[PDB]
Amino acid sequence: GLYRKYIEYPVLQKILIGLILGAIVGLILGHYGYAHAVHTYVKPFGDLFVRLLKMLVMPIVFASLVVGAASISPARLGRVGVKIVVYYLLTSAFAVTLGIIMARLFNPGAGIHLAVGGQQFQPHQAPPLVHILLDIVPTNPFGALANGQVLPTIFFAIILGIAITYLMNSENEKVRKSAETLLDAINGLAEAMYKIVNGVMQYAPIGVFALIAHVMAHQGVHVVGELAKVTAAVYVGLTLQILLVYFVLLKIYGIDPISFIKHAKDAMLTAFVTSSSSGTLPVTMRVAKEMGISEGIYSFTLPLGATINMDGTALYQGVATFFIANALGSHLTVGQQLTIVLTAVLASIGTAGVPGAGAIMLAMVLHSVGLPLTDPNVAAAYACILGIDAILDRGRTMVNVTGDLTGTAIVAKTE
Ligand SMILES: N[C@@H](CC(=O)O)C(=O)O
Ligand code: NA
Ligand code: NA
Ligand code: NA
Repeated sequence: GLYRKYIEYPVLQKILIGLILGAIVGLILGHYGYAHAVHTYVKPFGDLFVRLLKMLVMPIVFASLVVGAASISPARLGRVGVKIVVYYLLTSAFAVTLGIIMARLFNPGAGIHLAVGGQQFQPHQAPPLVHILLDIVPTNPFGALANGQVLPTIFFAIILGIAITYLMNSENEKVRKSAETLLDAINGLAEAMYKIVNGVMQYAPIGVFALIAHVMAHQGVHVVGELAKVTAAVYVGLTLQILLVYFVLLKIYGIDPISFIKHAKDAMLTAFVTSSSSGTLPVTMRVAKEMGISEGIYSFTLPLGATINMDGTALYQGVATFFIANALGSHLTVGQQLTIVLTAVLASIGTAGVPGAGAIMLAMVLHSVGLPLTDPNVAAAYACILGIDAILDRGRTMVNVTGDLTGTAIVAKTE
């Protein structure tokens, strides 16, 4: 009885109730010194929610790209393929430098007290540029899928989808029949994961309550007291300028920006709370069909950008890099400035759709400039931003969904 009424209630309204209620509970318990109780009991519910999101990432990226590539003729795929990737990279480059310019302009936040605390080990070492490019080709298609390789999975999935299109045009009857059966089985898998995503989203209000309450109990209230500069800079930076960057581009091509945000408003809110771009992928598909985009375009452009187009994460890479540098007191000249821009674009590509990938992947960007994590002072500052990661995680996922959706609208208008 009561279980049913909990279901028909709209999902988005439930999340805001959980997020707001979680905020109140965390502050009260933290003030009375019950943080230890929250860590032992409340936290495990939040941990389960995170593990559910990581489960869906790989079965959905492989299946969606195979179906997306197989639904476009090879001639049309080349034209849309080159245009979508160039938009993705250029906005990524602009996103990194946008954080760079105002980080110098805004207060760097050098003044901070640090303690050794916990230390990270084995800092991520950057291989030579030729080596990371040759690793896109999977030496074992099954091994890359099982061993948590994302970039090789995309490379193999796209080729497999293109090869199926050639088979469905073959003269032999047996070849066509077997090619259709293979595509249907993969398509059925892709549709199944969308149903599981809806099922997981029903547990999200409980999961968001645990994750949010845990933050303020330990250190969440400290954002206003200290480190207000780093949290304000990303919010004044990532949210504001990039949304109007979308506004001007749509105006140039003749599309009204205010109509775009109204139709896609639900996409940002679901990405704001669940922290996963891949988890919100089915919602973006629902938005696209109502907007009027043809089926062939967004069926392929949207899945590809869920792992490639991540402007929010790229911006976050630049601002956090200076925060580590300012804490150490070191100074970076233009030579390190260029290296940050290049590595941040590469680093944003390597991240997956899981929420917490931003912090772990950031080791590549810092190591390129220097200051390895073996330094306890570097580790001390690095281990601190992990606490405020959850609050800043929400901003990064939100804009990435719009950045993916913005490109499809621009591209689809061209044809
Ligand atoms: N969850 C982000 C990635 C990150 O936060 O590192 C995204 O997929 O857009
Ligand atoms: Na981009
Ligand atoms: Na990525
Ligand atoms: Na994205």
